[PDB]
Amino acid sequence: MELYLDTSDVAAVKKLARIFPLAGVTTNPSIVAAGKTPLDELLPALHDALGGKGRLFAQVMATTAEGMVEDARKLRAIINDLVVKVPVTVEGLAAIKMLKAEGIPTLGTAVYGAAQGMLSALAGAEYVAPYVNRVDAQGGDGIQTVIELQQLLTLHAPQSKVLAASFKTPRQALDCLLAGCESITLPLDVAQQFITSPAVDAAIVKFEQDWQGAFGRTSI
Amino acid sequence: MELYLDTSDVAAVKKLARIFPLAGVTTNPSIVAAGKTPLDELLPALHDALGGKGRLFAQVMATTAEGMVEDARKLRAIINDLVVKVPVTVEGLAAIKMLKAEGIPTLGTAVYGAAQGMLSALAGAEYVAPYVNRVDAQGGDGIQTVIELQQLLTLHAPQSKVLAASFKTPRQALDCLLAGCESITLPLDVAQQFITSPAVDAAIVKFEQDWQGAFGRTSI
Amino acid sequence: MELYLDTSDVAAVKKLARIFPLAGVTTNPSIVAAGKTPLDELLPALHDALGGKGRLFAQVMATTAEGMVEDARKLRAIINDLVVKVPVTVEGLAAIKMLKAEGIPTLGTAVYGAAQGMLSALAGAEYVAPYVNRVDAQGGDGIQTVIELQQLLTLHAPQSKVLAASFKTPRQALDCLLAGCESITLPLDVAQQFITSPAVDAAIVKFEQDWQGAFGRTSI
Amino acid sequence: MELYLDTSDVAAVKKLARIFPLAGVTTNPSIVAAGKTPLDELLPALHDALGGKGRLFAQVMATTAEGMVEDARKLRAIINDLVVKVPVTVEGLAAIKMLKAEGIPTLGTAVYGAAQGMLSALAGAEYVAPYVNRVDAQGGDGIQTVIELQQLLTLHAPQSKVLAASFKTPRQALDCLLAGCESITLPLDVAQQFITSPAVDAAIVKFEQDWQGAFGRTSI
Amino acid sequence: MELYLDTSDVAAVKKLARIFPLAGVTTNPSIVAAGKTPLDELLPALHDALGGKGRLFAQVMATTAEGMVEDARKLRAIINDLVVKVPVTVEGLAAIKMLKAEGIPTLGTAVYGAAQGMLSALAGAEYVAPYVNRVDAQGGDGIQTVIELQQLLTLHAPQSKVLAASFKTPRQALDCLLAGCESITLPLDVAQQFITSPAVDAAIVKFEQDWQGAFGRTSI
Amino acid sequence: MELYLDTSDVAAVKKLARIFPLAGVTTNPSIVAAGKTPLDELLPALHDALGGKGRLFAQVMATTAEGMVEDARKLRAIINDLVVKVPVTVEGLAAIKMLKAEGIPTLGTAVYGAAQGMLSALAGAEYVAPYVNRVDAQGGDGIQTVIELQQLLTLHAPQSKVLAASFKTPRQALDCLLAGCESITLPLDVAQQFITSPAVDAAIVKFEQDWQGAFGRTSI
Amino acid sequence: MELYLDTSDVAAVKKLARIFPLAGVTTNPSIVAAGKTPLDELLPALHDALGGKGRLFAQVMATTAEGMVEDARKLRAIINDLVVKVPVTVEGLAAIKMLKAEGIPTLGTAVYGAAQGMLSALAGAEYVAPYVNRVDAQGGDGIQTVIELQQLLTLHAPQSKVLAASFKTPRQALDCLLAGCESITLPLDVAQQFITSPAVDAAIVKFEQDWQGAFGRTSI
Amino acid sequence: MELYLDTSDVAAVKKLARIFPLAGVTTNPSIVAAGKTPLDELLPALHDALGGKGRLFAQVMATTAEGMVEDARKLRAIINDLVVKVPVTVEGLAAIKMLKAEGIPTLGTAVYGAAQGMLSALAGAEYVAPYVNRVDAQGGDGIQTVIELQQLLTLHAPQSKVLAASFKTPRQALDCLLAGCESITLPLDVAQQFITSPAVDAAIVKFEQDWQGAFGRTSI
Amino acid sequence: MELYLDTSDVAAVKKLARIFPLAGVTTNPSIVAAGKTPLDELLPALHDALGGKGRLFAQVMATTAEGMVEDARKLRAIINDLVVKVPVTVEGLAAIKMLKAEGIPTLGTAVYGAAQGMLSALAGAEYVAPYVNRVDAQGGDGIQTVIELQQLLTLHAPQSKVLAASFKTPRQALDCLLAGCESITLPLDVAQQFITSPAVDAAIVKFEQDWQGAFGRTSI
Repeated sequence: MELYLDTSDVAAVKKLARIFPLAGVTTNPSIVAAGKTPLDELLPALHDALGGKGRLFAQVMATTAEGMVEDARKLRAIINDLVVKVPVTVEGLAAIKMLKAEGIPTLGTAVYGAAQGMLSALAGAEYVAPYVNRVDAQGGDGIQTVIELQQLLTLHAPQSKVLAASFKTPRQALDCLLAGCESITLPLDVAQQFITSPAVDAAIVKFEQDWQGAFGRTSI
Repeated sequence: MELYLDTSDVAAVKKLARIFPLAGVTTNPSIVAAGKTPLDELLPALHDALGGKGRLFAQVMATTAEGMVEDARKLRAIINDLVVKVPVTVEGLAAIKMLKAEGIPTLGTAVYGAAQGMLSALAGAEYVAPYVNRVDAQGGDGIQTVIELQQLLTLHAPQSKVLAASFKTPRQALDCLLAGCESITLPLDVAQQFITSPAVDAAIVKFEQDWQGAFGRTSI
Repeated sequence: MELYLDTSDVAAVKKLARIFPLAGVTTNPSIVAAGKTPLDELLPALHDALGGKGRLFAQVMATTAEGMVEDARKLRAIINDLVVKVPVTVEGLAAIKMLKAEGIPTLGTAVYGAAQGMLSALAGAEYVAPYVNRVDAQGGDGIQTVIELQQLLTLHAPQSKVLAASFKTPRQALDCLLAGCESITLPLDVAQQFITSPAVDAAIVKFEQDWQGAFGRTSI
Repeated sequence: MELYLDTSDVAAVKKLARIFPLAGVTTNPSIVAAGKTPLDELLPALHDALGGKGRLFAQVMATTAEGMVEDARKLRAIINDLVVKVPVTVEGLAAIKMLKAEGIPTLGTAVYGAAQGMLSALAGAEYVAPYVNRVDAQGGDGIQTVIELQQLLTLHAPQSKVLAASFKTPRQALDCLLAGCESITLPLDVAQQFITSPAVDAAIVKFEQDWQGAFGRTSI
Repeated sequence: MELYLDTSDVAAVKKLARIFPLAGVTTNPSIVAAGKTPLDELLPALHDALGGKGRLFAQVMATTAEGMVEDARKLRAIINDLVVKVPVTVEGLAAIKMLKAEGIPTLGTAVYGAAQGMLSALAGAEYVAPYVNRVDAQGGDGIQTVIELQQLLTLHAPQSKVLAASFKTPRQALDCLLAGCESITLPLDVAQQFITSPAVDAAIVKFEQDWQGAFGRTSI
Repeated sequence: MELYLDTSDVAAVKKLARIFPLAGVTTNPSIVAAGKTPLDELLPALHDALGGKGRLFAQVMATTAEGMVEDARKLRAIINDLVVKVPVTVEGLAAIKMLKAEGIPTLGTAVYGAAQGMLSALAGAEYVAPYVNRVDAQGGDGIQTVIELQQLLTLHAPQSKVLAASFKTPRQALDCLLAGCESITLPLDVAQQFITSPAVDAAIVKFEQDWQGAFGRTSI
Repeated sequence: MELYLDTSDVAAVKKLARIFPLAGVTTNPSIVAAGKTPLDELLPALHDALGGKGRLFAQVMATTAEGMVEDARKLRAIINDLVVKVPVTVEGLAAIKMLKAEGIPTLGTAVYGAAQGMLSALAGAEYVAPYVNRVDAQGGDGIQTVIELQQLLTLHAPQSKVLAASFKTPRQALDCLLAGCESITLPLDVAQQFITSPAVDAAIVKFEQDWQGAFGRTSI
Repeated sequence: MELYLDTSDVAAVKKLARIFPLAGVTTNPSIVAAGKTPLDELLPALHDALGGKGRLFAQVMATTAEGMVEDARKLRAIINDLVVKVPVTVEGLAAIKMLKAEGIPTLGTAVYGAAQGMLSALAGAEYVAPYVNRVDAQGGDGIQTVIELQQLLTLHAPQSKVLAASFKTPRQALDCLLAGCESITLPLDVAQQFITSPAVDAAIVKFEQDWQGAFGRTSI
Repeated sequence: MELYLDTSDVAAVKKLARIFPLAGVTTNPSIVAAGKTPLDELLPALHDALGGKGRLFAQVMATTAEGMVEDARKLRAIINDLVVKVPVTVEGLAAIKMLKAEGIPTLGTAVYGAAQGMLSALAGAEYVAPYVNRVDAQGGDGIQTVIELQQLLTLHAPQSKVLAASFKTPRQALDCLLAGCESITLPLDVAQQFITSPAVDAAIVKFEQDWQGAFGRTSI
């Protein structure tokens, strides 16, 4: 399993990198924009925050296949372990094919349907990123879309992975993991919710009280 | 997965060949008739449009097995590596057996039922093409027919593939791919609908807006 | 059950009114445009084609609730038995509420999700029209959307009906009827596919041959 | 439940009328042709064979709606209370509407699909007859068609009944009855198989043997 | 619910009549033979064993419908609350119809299939008795047969009841009751197994021990 | 259906009251705090924003039952149509009983499990509010919790309603509505997402373009 | 997959051997009798009709195990590639064991239950032939029996194959193939129904018309 | 598959050993008692009845582990291929561990629940024998118990087999075999029922009559 | 499978170690407290009670990652084959990573949700212990949490095992084992319930009696 954070918050990555077993960080244009730091600075900072390891993802902005290939080269020049995110559009599919021929790894992003996602894998994308919450938000069934996508890759493009993205609640991310997605990228709030629990905290308090009751101390 | 277009539109094939990872082009008599170009012109033009590679399919017209074998030879003389489509009828089954012995690859076409389709595979067809929408349109269940056919081939003729055909909506094609079909042929309209999305377009607009807001341009 | 045709083709309505038990005709802005005939001419012509009876639907064009109410009154002034189609948007929902207060019947249209649909019913729409094929075409599950919508209306707004729309194959329409939709509108092509079948034609030919064999005529 | 025989064999009807609780007899053109007896003789002979009661069904032969209406009149003159079978075609639907207005009961016959069958009920048919075995024989799913049709009638035309027809095995007829069909018509062979059983015969032999062993006779 | 014992053991009936809420006793020719007491003696003895109440069942032995009607009259003359068991055969169905006309209540017995059973209800039988264990014993699915039969009566003959019979294990009888059978007849061994339990006995022993431990007595 | 907003944002309620068919507004202590307006001002302001109608909900703050009853009376006096939210704790249940006897309507809030929810209804609560997203966020299954709660109320307290609350995505709210919840309260973000759609927006654009094409204007 | 015909009709075998990929022909005592030709003439004639190849099956007639072994040797002396059908009875199972020891291949026939079938496989039969339609006809569920039998062989005797037999409709045979039977024997009527379809015929007519329309001939 | 008889009836074993492919015979204390022959005579007699081969099972009688080990050694010395049945109790589990360490094969018997059964396998038992009918008879679900036991062994102790025991009807035994049990022991009555059938008998009669009809004899 | 006891009751462990095939003993702070014996004395006593073998588990008490590492080393210093239980919190996950690097085996404890559990495995924990009954007791679904966890480990962290913990009834433990947990820890009461049964006791009593009746003794 590859666990990613979906963020441009370098300090938060550093903090969480000692907690979670992170595979790296994913970005998208909005996430990059929120942090107000250009990629030529952000990407090496994230690399450092991870402990000088991990895989980064960053997205092309161009609207032609040729322009997207140019963007991909620029991104790959910034840092070594970098997968290029390409929106799965007409021009984006064409770009994914060209990038396959050139040996630049890609992720098919902005996926709102299973067939669209499968096409990006067949075209050469190593990862396919459905926008789970966006599908939920717009009156669809994001988890069903993930289940279908994962089925398509398993059947038809088994070397490609689902990288599930776009979460507002832990349950969405859990459901993606149960569907078999081999990679996932979490926003910071959902990531933290996985490891915050009133039930767990209460269990620990009770253990401490019992221990103190028996031994007159809270330590071994 | 082998992804085909179901078309005689040479210019459309050239355009989409740089977008999709195409395995080739399928034709049938109505499709060839629509484009008004005879096979001896059309098939080389398709081969060219694909980039001088790919797998073409064309259908016999004769009604006797011996006639169908003669047609198969004529078609193979036009395209030496073409796969010959044979309707799965009494004489069509007889022809498929003869063509197996002769070493000419076949597809069993005009399949409206699973058992009919299985029989064509057992006779030697490398592909079996159910007419999904035609079964749907005539008050049956095209997807159920495909599921059954796929089950039969998996159980009883695993060297043969389903090449699902006849589509009016992306959902039909998606369902066939979910059912495990190892090949599919799409009409131009359905193919384009897979990679056309208001939701995807809006996501990209938003990414551009957010990028511009931060950095004053929509280029990397 | 209310069976509608989804068309501006007056002659085809007259032809099919004899065959189907039609409740009326639905239109939308594209359908009206395709027919080239403005509503003040079209709607009376449809009324006549139906045999001077039936229910007609036509859609507002304005983008503000006030403007939509003005359109509704205009539309109602053309034709007595007219239900006004209102797009289920922010301003559309506002208009549906106002039209309920005024006692003008409405249909909530351009529905791509069940919750959106249900909201239009709660706001006062007598009908809710999911765009089945458009949901299918954009990588969703139009039939699942219809099942959900119908469930919501049955549970929460049982005085409102689904009027299923947007079809490319009989199977979609069949699946909507099986889901319990109490009204449906068919394009001409799908409507005619319901009632023309090679299997049925062949059965009737066989009957005629057997009758001729025994009695030496094909008539009673 | 209304149980019919599907036959032109007058002597067989008389025999089975004392065994089964028959509601009447259905015919179709092939069945009438098989017995070589014209309708004006056959239908009164059937009515007699049933005990001068019961409901008879016979099919029109004309191909225009007006012709079918004329046939219906002719059939009703032979048997005043007969139910007229009309193939569910374009002209057949038109005829069913006309016959509804005239007050002549109809059955919509030659139904190979659920939606086709539903349309006949909505047009006025009191019964709808799917051809179960014919759908089975042609690579479909007859029982699934019946289940769908029954669902449609229950939802959308509950005053109309399914009269399931066309059987090669008791299992098909059983499945139709389990599906909720409120009427059925059996060929003689299937009907007799329901009430013929090696297991039942052996049970009775054993009862007789046991009785004789104790009491020295096989009479009460 | 009507709970019957399937026996000719008068003393056992008396014993169990104060334990179970019995509706009566069923017999068949083998059961009668085992007890070596003719019906003219057995039936009044059973009536007495029940406490001078309850419903009895006894089976005809004749092989013609006319003979079965004669037997039925003889049986009804023996005792008032008597339902006549008729094997569901060709002649048995004919007899059931005649007995309906004459107002003598019947049960359709020796039922090994759902359709056969349903026919006996339609013919007039108030009860239908499938031979559950016999169907199981001969490589069928007795419980499935009961489920199907109960479905047929519920749908098609709701005034008739299933009287489930022929048991070797409580689980069979339980499964019949869960399927909705409104009457059942138990052999003595299975009846007793329902109310014999090592777990129950152990629970009671433990209650007694606890009580003695607290109060020094085993009584209130 | 009763549709609430879950907010203290008076201006936002005023805006959305003309869009949605609101039953009223729910508050909780955090939501009230975020607005920084005390209830004795907020509740009349919300009443007015709704159009001087609707039902408001507010939560007690005391931790003893007697304290909670005092809170209840105080809240009721601020505005007529006011249902008192009581946390389903030990003291909360005691307070709900007391409030039933006084005839003050209550809602049992802070529900994280079905049995807890049911108990509040049995004690007299008219509504029970599961915290769907909170259950999801802490590693449980919020929707399953709602399904079970709804089942318990339908079986055991059918006079009580589920008022589903706590949402981060439209899909959660939809799933609650599908589960049968007869009331729901939405945060502003989720409410707005129900009626925001790129697909709907694009549909309306296309209509406008088609209309303009035919008629030379975008109005009727 | 092994596809057999179940027939004694030599000319029909020769005709169909050209069309189907036949593994051989099965016979039973009734089939042989119907053809009027004794086995010592029939079996060589079938061999020739198949093209001097294929596997033949014929059934013993004796009622003792010793007699069945004598029949098997006689049958094997007629034809080299011959599998001896043995009824799965007490003496049949004894014979199957003896024939295994002698190295004569067997098929366990007249199977009406899964356990009975499995026993024949365990005793040494290479094939087990359930009588699908006979189970259906006598009020059972022949397909359920086949599913169970196939499960038993897969689990407990995987070297043995189901050879599904006894068919009145294509659907039964289809369902057996879907259940995973690795061999099947078809009567002539059902075999031919698989490969003749009004829908298929109509498709090929349309192709021919469209081709003629464009190219002014119906040939390539 | 290992097929056992559950009996002490030597003559019956001799008879059935030539019919069924037996793996051997199981005994228990009650079955041994019923035969009134001590094990030191019975076990060699059974060995001979099987043909001087096969695997025998016999149960310890001691109630301490040490006692049970002594019983085990004694049983093993009577006959080579002997598996020792040990009741899965507190002392039985202890004995099973000890017998594993000594290399004496065991079966864990008197199993009435899946977890109990699993524990015996983990302790070293090669077989685990659930008492299917006893669980059924005491108001539980024997087949479900077997399904769960089989699941536990497959997951957690795959070297161990279920040896399903305790049967009153063929259906119980069939259901165990369908659940995957790799061994089974049948009482004589149930064993015989597997291979007794009125339907099979009637099939063979009909064959004989048809053969006689054509050929003037009942032999080949 | 690894079977543990969840206890600090040294004498009970010694007693049960000869009955069950134990892998060792688990403790937690409450269980240790309950025994009133410090770890430095308890853990060697438990080692001895197991027979000087097996694996022990004990929990850290510190709240920082650095403190938890210090505790881990302290615990390893007491007992050789000891796995350190670490609560799956923020600091716990950090500690699990550190302990993985150092090669000290860990178990991720206090797991109330599947994703939380999976994270601990990904961080390096060899075992993950969901608190089954604690989840059940707080209104969740402990078994569903275990099913989800086991799926997550199987898919995403197959080297890690579920060690199911926290039981009030055998059914919970059984359900965890059915879910495929590869290790489990039982409290004493549940462990003993698995292997004590009135039904089993009664069976053995009846065996003894039958044996007595035949052989005039209860022993082999």
